[PDB]
Amino acid sequence: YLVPTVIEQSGERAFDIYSRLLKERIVFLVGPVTDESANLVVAQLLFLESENPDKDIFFYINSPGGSVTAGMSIYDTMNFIKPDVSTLCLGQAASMGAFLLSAGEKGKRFALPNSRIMIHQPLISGGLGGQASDIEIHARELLKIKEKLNRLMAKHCDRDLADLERDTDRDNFMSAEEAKEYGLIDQILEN
Amino acid sequence: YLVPTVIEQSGERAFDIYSRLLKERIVFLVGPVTDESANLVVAQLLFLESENPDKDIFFYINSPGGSVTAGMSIYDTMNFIKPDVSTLCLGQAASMGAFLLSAGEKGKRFALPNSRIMIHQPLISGGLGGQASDIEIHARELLKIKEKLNRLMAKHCDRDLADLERDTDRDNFMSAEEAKEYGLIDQILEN
Amino acid sequence: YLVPTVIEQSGRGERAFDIYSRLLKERIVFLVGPVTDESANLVVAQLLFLESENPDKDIFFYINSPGGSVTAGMSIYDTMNFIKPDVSTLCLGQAASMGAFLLSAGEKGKRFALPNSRIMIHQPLISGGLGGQASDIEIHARELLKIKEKLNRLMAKHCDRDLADLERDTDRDNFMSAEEAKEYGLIDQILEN
Amino acid sequence: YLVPTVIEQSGERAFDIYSRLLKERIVFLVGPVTDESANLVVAQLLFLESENPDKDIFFYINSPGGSVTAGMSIYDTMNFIKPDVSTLCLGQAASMGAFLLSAGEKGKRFALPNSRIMIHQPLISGGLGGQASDIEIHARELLKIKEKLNRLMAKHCDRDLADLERDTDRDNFMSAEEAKEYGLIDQILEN
Amino acid sequence: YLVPTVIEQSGGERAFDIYSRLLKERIVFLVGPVTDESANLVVAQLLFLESENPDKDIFFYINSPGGSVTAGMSIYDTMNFIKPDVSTLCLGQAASMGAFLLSAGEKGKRFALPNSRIMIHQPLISGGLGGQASDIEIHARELLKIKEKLNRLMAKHCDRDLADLERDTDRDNFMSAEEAKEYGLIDQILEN
Amino acid sequence: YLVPTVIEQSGERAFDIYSRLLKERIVFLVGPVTDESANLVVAQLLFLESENPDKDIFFYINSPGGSVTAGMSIYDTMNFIKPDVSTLCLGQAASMGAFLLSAGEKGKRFALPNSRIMIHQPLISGGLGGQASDIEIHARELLKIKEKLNRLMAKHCDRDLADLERDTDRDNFMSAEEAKEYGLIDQILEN
Amino acid sequence: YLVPTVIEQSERAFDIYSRLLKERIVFLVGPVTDESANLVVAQLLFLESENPDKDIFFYINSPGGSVTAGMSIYDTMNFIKPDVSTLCLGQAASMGAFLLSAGEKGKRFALPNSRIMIHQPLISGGLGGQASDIEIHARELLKIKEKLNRLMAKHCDRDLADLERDTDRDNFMSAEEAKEYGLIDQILEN
Amino acid sequence: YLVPTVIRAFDIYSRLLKERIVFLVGPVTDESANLVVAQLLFLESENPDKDIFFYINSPGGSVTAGMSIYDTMNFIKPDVSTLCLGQAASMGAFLLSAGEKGKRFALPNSRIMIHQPLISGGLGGQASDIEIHARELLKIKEKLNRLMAKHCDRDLADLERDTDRDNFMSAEEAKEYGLIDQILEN
Amino acid sequence: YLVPTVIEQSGERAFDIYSRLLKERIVFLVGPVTDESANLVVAQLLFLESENPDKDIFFYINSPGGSVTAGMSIYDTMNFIKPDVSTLCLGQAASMGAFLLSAGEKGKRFALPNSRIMIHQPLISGGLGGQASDIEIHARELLKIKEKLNRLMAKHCDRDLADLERDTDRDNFMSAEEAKEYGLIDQILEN
Amino acid sequence: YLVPTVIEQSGERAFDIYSRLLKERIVFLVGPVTDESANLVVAQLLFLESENPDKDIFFYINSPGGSVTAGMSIYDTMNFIKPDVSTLCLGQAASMGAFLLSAGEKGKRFALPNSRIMIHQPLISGGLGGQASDIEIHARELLKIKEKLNRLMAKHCDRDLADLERDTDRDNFMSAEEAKEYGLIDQILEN
Repeated sequence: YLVPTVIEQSGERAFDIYSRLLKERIVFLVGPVTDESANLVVAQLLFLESENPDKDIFFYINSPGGSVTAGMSIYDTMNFIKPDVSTLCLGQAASMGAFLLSAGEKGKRFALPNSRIMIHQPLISGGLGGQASDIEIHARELLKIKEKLNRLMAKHCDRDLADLERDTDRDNFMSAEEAKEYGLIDQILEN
Repeated sequence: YLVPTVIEQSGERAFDIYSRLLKERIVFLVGPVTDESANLVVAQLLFLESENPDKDIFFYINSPGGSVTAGMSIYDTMNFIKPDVSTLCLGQAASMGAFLLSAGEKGKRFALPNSRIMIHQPLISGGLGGQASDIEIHARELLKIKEKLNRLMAKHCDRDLADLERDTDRDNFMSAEEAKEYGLIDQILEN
Repeated sequence: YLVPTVIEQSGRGERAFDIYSRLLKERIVFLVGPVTDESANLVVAQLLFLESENPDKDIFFYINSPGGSVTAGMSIYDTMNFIKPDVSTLCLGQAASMGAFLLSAGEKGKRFALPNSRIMIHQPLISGGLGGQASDIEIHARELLKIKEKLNRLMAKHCDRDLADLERDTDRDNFMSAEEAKEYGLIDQILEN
Repeated sequence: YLVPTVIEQSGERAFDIYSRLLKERIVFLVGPVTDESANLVVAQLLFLESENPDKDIFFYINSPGGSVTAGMSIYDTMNFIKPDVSTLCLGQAASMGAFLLSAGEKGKRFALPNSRIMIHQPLISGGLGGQASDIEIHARELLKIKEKLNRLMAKHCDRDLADLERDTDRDNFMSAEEAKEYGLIDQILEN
Repeated sequence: YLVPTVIEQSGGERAFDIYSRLLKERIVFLVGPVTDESANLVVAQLLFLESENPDKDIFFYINSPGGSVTAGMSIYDTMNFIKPDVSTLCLGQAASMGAFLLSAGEKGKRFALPNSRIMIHQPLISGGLGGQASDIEIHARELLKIKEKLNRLMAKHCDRDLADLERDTDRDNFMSAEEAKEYGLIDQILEN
Repeated sequence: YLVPTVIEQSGERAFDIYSRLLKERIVFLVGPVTDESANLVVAQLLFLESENPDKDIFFYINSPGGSVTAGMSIYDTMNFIKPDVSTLCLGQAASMGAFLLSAGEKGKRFALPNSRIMIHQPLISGGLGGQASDIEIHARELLKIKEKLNRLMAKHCDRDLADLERDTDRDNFMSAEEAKEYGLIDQILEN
Repeated sequence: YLVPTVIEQSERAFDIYSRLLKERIVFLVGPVTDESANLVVAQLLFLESENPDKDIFFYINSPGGSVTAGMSIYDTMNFIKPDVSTLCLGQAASMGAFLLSAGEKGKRFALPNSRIMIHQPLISGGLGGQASDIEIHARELLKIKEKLNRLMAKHCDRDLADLERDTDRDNFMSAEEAKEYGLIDQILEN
Repeated sequence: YLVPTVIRAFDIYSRLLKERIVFLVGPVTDESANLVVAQLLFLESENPDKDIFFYINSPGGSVTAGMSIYDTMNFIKPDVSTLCLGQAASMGAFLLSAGEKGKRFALPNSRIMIHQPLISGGLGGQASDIEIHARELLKIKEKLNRLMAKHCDRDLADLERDTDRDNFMSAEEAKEYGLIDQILEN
Repeated sequence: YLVPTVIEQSGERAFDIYSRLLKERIVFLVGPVTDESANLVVAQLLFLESENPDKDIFFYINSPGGSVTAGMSIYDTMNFIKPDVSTLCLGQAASMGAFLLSAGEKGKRFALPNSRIMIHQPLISGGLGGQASDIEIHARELLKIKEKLNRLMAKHCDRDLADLERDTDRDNFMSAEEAKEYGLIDQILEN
Repeated sequence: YLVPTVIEQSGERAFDIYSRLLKERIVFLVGPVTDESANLVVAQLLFLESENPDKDIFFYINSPGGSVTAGMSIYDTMNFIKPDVSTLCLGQAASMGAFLLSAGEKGKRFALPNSRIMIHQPLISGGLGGQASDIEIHARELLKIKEKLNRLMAKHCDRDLADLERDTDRDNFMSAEEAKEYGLIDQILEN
């Protein structure tokens, strides 16, 4: 894709439109969460903290999910850095995208009216081949991740761990209103 | 493709021709609607609101359709931002392209005389594999999307939900005149 | 594979069979591997043939199958229930999915499993793809749910259990030993010697 | 697959089990309807008429559908030959399989209790490439086939053509009881 | 596919595959595409049947989408050469060379079943047209000669003008059994 | 390909050679007509109108054809914008390329002496799969497009619709002289 | 394909091609390959043994094939004592036309709508390797080209110069044109 | 392969079946396992008292397929003697050890390998599905070690150590371990 | 490939080496003639005419051939523009490359001593599939192109059309001396 | 690969390292000889002649061979331009690479001590398919090229044509010392 160039008035500085929005403390997570796309989010979050530790960071999420470890690098960076990270769901926040949406600062988690939010237990975090001993190890690691994600989700949503265990058993699709009632987001934007 | 470079008189500034048209508040949606192409539209819509919240934005659509969630990120951005988003159909506006065309500000939805506008119920928003329980969930989510799109279309067109349910059952191709009579567009441009 | 040839002794002469035709002569029908239109129709052809050879004698239906098509399995199932002779079922190796269904479909009191066999029951997967328009996907989703309910209902009947029990237990792949299948109600006895 | 061999008592004659059942006037249509599988059915129907024109022929159907022209070769052979062709649905009779099921002699069309019968308008009878003139021709031929199949179905079922046009619009799945009520079969066998 | 075996009663018993049994009754099937191999089997059967009985009719059952022109012409010339009349019957479909061979049956003995589909059209590629413009010219000329030959023989079969077949074979011309009868491709439509 | 850089004397400005020719109001349509290549032509046509609404735009066409909807986006832009769009055929103008050639301002449609111009009815505007009902819809849409293109061609050429229907039935190749006599172009350039 | 079985009264059950071989009919159908050519040779040798005096009927429906494979048939036809009559069904192209013309003079036939095509050979094998290897293979192909034109000219009672012109590019002939050319002697009708 | 005919005319494997010799050659599949079962059933009837000779040259295969053989061997009345030719690995070693105690043989240069099972089927889907398949694989692992330990007259703890990774044994080591009873020479 | 950068003394201007040679009025046609490579030649020829209509343009050809329509866009541009286009054969000028070589201004067509020039009738200008009617049309168009190319070649070479028809029947390879004697080039350069 | 950037002291000018070495009149031929890689060498040779017709050009060769026509474009350019072209073998000079090495100015052809020089008759200059008449033509053209290359090699090496015909029959590998004794190079560099 061709990324448009925009001019900032200050003299003038030419930006690509995403660098221009980063200047406004807007970080996008678009598409699958990968090591590379997650590390760019982390780099942007770290950079924005240095620019101004007190101002909010706006983390716009339009993602079907992705790697758990990659999503956790974002998650821990969001919680670590001093400035509040506000999260906004555009289009969809599914799987780790929903996790990172719910991970925003409480009171500053938003969704657009027709966005779709989906929460579910993790799938393969990696293949389970090799010997039964190797398969046992990877099955145990996946269960620990499953419990960790449900526990952190339950914390984000102010719900019991038992509720998240039921609700993430199979793909649980929610409207913005249902996500608000559930506790994944705080507000729904209109204008 | 090689994107031409044009010179803006002000000193001089060299733009690619799409960045030059963005300076005139023209945003293009060309080809399939994807997370990446939809997020560029959103980034441009957000940027243009900041530049001037009062001036109209011109959203030129030549698209066969694409992802619903990606199209909804555009749709909610169009409705959220203060400036009116005028929509123009070039070549075709099909599926989510027709939805976004109809989503323009009422009275400012345009089509060119020989453009083709097609509305239809959604197809797979994602595969339906796994167990019958998973297939049930995805079938239910697709039906909710189907109803949401028909409901929003009916609102755009000032028609009954029952009319959109009939008319989107199978691919419904319309000339610019038929789209105007239907309520998808307001005017047809000639000169 | 090369299927061995065996000689059946009759009066002053010998008939040469492949070993599976020889076992069919003893009223043994094998369902081995996936259930397909072709493998299911051979079972049906054998069941029909055996009923006529002797409507009163039991038929022995040996099952070693991971599952397969529901409609193909239902052609066997309805043939088993229709024909006059009792169809005894035996699980060798495994009876999974429609293989477990056909195992449980044997004549009550004559459903067997070998001691180390594995029996697995679960809700059906795709009976066919769900593409096309949302209207087509709705239709296929509804048909799959009707099949799901039909299979759980027939399973519950076979096992003398409540439909609610089969709905829980077939939600995800439910693996059972021969003893667990006997306690569940899928089989009646476990053979040893 | 290995087709078992069975011995007929008469001296003795060794048959494959399908030739043995043909001796009992049982003809199987299993799997897709193709030129080759349809011509075997025709060859068997012809052969059985010569053996005994007065005795019924039993046509066992377990088929997802197939070619219309191939199915029509069976259909016309069934109607032409003197002996009644009784039809039985095993597992499924879908598309042309349902057509041939309904084409059995009225009063002798059977289904097993858990069989599945599906009727629908035809899909591509052949690709529609080439020039718009060629596409027009193939579209017209497909519509003529569509009307012919609905008309013959309506005749088989003692229903109005308008009913079959509604009901074959999209895949219409029926239980044996629903097929009996519809008019596709006459009886449901149990024992 | 498994081809069933049937038993013929005679003076003893003989076991046939069902197609060899029908050949014994002078029924020759052309099913599926016309290829060198499928066409040569038809020719071998036509030659064999002439020798068995030169006076009795041969019944040539056609269910074919078309195929090679040269392969179809080997059948066509064999049909016309051998003494016994070759009656033709359309089952399912007779398209392209299948329709040609259907129309090539003995006049008065060309049949179709009521719901059969008969399609006539000009030939497509009889072979690729690559190489040099000189080679392409040659193959284009050969294809046009074949086109004219097929329309001329069709017009003869149908008792129509060559000009009519040239119009009607320009694009795929689908006909019901009734339309094929009116056109002149078949003589009768069977019902019972 | 490496696109040469040329220097414009004014100070100096370095252009790629196509941006340099755009500065002279020359727009190229080279190769297949796609959404992307058509939208660049539209962007250039819109840009040139803004630069000078009165001066002619020179639209150089060397194209085998392409998408109808993409070509129609160019076509409607050509007719909409105030400045005359002169069209020149280089090498070939086939299918939608011939349509856009004939769409130039009457009296300003040119071809080079050895160019090749080919007009024909459209092929598939999209596949015709699915159910016979879907195939009927797409066949009807293709016929409407066929009629629309012949009608607009007949208007461009000052011919009867009946003439274009004959002449576009199969690929109709024309020399520049034959295209001039037909009415697709007005003049043939030599020097 | 399923090859029908027929019963010969004498009973003996044959596949229909073995039944026609009993009548001294040998088929060459499809491409000429080492395997299909060797079956023709085996049948020609067998038939000479059964009766050295009776004609053999060699039915040809072939687009062409290998030259060496076709030459094994050709030399067998010329060697064995009984005349080999040749008939063109459908088509006789390339080596198929060569073998058609190779039939006994006066006994080369074609059916009325058959197509006969003669042309210079294409690659008898690839020409890779070094320029020295390419030179060798080019020379061998030219020798084959000359040999085929020379034998064709002999079959047709024409000058070598005529075959060199006429085989330059694919030369398609009707049965009548092949008869006038000299590839066949008669055209059968009934 | 062309299977020789020996003199009624038998193929050489049907001829050896007449001598109560059943071959398991190559991978254990549903189809190859069911032929062994069909042959074992057939031989029991031809003579319930005479030994059956089960010649094994197999790298392993499906557990469920191997268990159909295993249960048939234990069920039928006649003793099933087992002989290792070339190799008996994985389920092939299991079926070798499953022969009648005192009648399990190996040829001198044969190779016998025992190991825990690998995937009995893929582990995709949701973590809940992966948990189920991991549990089923562990139950199979324990069942195989338990039956192996019974065959070998060893503790379950010994088989759990020794099957952790591919454990290759000579015929002598397999005899000392308890997988076979004797080694044939002449 | 990495295209070297060279510095022009004037201040200094950095060019890629091909843009530097374009500044000297040298246009390269290297490799196959395609719509894209032909349009760059046309763009360069048009540009150079504007820079100086009187000075010669040097068109260096090292090409195996390519599309006829693409080559004709170059050919007509060469003949149209006022400045003489001198042509030089480097390595090879085959098929349309030989045509464009011979198309240079008479007296200014050059070849290097060990260059190879090959002339031949065209091959497929496009596939010949579809119906015999479509194949007839494409065969006729190819023959018209064949005659046009031989006629223009004969004009370039001052030979009879009959000579070019013989000589282009099969690939006709010529040394620079043979091409000079034939009439394809005027001179052979040495130093 | 990332091509390093180096700074030239003059103010400062940043070059990629190959453009920097071109400034020193060093032209590299690395890897296979293709139309594109050969034309860059030609462009560089032409450029360097213009910069200084009298100074030597250093042509560094590390090439396994390639196209003959492409190599001949270099060869004729080397011989045409006024400045001597010195050639140096690095790593290897095989096939046309050895030809171009031997083509350097007599007395200025160099090789590094452990370089490998291989001479051989050409392979396929293009495939030999089609008809025996086409194969004859291509075989004749290949033989003419073979003779031309041996003749030019013999001239370069001051040997008889008969010697090169023997020695190029099969791949003839030479050390730098053997190439010097043969006559392919004049000197071997050490320090």
